Amino acid sequence: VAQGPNGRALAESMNPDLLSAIQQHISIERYASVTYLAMSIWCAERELAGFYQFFDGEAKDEQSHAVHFTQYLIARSQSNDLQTLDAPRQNWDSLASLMATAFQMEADTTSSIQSVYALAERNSDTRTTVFLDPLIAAQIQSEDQFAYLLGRVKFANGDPTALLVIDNELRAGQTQRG
Amino acid sequence: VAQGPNGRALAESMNPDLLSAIQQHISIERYASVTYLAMSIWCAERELAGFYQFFDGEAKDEQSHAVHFTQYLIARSQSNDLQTLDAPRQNWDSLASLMATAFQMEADTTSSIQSVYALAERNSDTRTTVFLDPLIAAQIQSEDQFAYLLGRVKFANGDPTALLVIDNELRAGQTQRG
Amino acid sequence: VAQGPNGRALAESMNPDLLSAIQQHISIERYASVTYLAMSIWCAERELAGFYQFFDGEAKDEQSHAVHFTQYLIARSQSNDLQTLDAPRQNWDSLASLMATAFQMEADTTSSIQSVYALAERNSDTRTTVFLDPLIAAQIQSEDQFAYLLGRVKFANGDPTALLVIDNELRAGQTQRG
Amino acid sequence: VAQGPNGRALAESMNPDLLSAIQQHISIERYASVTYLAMSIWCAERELAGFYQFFDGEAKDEQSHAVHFTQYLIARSQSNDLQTLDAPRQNWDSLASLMATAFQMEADTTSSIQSVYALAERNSDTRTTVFLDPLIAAQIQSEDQFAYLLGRVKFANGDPTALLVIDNELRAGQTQRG
Ligand SMILES: [Cl-]
Ligand SMILES: [Cl-]
Ligand SMILES: [Cl-]
Ligand SMILES: [Cl-]
Ligand SMILES: [Cl-]
Ligand SMILES: [Cl-]
Ligand SMILES: [Cl-]
Ligand SMILES: [Cl-]
Ligand SMILES: [Fe+3]
Ligand SMILES: [Fe+3]
Ligand SMILES: [Fe+3]
Ligand SMILES: [Fe+3]
Ligand SMILES: [Fe+3]
Ligand SMILES: [Fe+3]
Ligand SMILES: [Fe+3]
Ligand SMILES: [Fe+3]
Ligand SMILES: [Fe+3]
Ligand code: NA
Ligand code: NA
Ligand code: NA
Ligand code: NA
Repeated sequence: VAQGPNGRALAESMNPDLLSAIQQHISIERYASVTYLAMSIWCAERELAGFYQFFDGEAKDEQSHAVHFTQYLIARSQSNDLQTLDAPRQNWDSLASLMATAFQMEADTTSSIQSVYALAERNSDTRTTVFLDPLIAAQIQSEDQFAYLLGRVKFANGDPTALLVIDNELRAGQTQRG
Repeated sequence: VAQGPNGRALAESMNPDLLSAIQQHISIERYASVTYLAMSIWCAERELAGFYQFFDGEAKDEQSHAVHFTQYLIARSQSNDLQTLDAPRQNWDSLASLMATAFQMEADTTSSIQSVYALAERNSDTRTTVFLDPLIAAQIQSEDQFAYLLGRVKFANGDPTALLVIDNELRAGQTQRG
Repeated sequence: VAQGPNGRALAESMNPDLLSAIQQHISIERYASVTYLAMSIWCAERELAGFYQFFDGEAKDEQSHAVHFTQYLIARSQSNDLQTLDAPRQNWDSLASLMATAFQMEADTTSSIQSVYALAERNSDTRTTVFLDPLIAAQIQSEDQFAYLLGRVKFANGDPTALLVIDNELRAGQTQRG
Repeated sequence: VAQGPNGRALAESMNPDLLSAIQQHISIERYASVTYLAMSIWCAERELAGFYQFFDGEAKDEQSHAVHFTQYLIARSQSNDLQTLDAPRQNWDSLASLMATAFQMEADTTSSIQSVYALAERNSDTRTTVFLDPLIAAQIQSEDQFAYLLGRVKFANGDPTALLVIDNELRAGQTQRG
């Protein structure tokens, strides 16, 4: 039995380029987390309590995704390399602009997973594609959800009354088409 | 064993300037109470039932704070001196203006506590600073809450539709960021 | 009513040096979080599942502390400034060495709070000292706990048998003197 | 409607090389089963009751996997061909050596699935890749688990005291990092 780079027994070696791609993706998940924290704060500063609660939870969930990836590297006997984390964006001129950035963040998270996926396929790493499959499925749901929240906020067309109604929807947990 | 000014056994004497400051602060709490009663009436007169219910409860809570201070003076064997109470402000041109006065009242209540606190520290009265600590903590929460209600009302920008939505939030007990 | 730097109604202005100190402390909490994540991974890589579970939870708790501070700045109508986050330490020669770093991290977290506390006192910011008081109390408990875990691991004196026993204690939730 | 090789209605023909690969893989699952039975006996002979119970269950689970594959061939209207089964390895000089063989058996089971998977992809057999996906996911978990048990036994470094502690973990059902 061979030992993997992290010292554990090695079921199958991993291409170093794929390993690097996964380590970078963990940073993307962590960056999504702190981005959603910054968004939660921006909303709290404007008394948009439902949006604050929503993004506070999204921040925690993205962190959980990052940890989920660290556990996969452990399971593959690969080294983790937790990286320096950039500061998030923190300023927006409107809730619609914030929601556009949020949607882009979600879509960019999927693109990162897709890039890891393509590298795993090039390397015939079926463990990794199988690991990623349910994460892509979750991303479809999150993209659908963020398109819903962004589209609903855009429909409000900057009317504070409409934004208060939507804020109350989010506080109540009404965050998807359902 | 010595007797304190109110006749009870005296654990430790209190500086008369500090005593006067606490008696004055009790009046501030009582004045906040009747101010919130006046605000509850103003809201009721305009059918803002959720704001009426909110301020009706705040009036009762501020009175409870006043009584809490009277009990501390009893516990310190100090005399209470219930003072003449000014009439509250009773007229506002808008709910936003009323909420600004409410926020100021809350902040001024904290300033009064802070002034008592500084005098207690100058007099090395650790019982009093310890007594006040949780009241300051409660004030932070109340200031955060009143900034939320004021900011949400200002966001409404005088639109009756938005103010009805917020009124219904308060009736439902949705009075904080959460 | 004045507006604070984050746009909300301002109960009382905050010294910019104190604000900067709180923003820096939030980074310390976030850095403790990612440090404990790195420690959880190191333990998982060596099959120390109880230590992995312990530090996984500590990472989540430190993040919660960071968010708690961001909410205080919101409550004070002060701007948040989420900073770039350094990469954590990730390599240790032994569990005893890891636990020494963990204890130091906990003690350094308290020192950071103490530094903010002293600045608040210099500025007569009683809201901030009151906010910090229960966090210092929690730090005493965490320092006591980490001294217990470190001391118990050192008592094991590198014997794998003893470290397996302690690992099982942590998995069972036996993490303090009790 | 066409009839498949096993006589049932045929949804889509299967490449004979892929069929042979699946039939061979069923033998690999059956061989893993009897290997884990032999390991359970080796442990029972040395009073390692927790390891005996663990491998007794693994033997049953691997047999269930074999049957699961036989049901897939039935579902595809393909013939099953249950093969002669080699005798398992039965002798080891130490528990660490046994656990190394167990880890290798688990990794080799995954390699067999991976080989079937690659053949299905070459043949555009999407039913088979979909069938195998959750089995690969289960293999990741089993490899992580066996790396944990092997690594924990190696950490014991042949100390009977440590091996008794781990034996008791397994008897209690503590068989993974968790
Ligand atoms: Cl908007
Ligand atoms: Cl951006
Ligand atoms: Cl208004
Ligand atoms: Cl006034
Ligand atoms: Cl050690
Ligand atoms: Cl260090
Ligand atoms: Cl051994
Ligand atoms: Cl062998
Ligand atoms: Fe994510
Ligand atoms: Fe996401
Ligand atoms: Fe009060
Ligand atoms: Fe008050
Ligand atoms: Fe206290
Ligand atoms: Fe902390
Ligand atoms: Fe800590
Ligand atoms: Fe199997
Ligand atoms: Fe298996
Ligand atoms: Na409107
Ligand atoms: Na309207
Ligand atoms: Na021992
Ligand atoms: Na021993």
